[PDB]
Amino acid sequence: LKRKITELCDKYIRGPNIILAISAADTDLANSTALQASRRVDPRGERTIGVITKMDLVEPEKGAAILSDRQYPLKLGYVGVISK
Repeated sequence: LKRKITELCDKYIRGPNIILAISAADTDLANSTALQASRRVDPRGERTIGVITKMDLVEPEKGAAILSDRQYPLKLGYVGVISK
């Protein structure tokens, strides 16, 4: 079931589509599957952009930690935004 869903996701991400990964601020970056699979199919991080969501409930220090990181840099950068 879950394995089947992942299988589709993997197939789709593989080919050179511009992949849009999102990440909740509550979950740690390494922890989230979205960015982890984005790094799985794209090691250079050249064709994937990141969005950090649910960012209203964190310190600005926290935003700086997340919006700008060096642990996992990519072209096109990350974009933090609160949607709701």
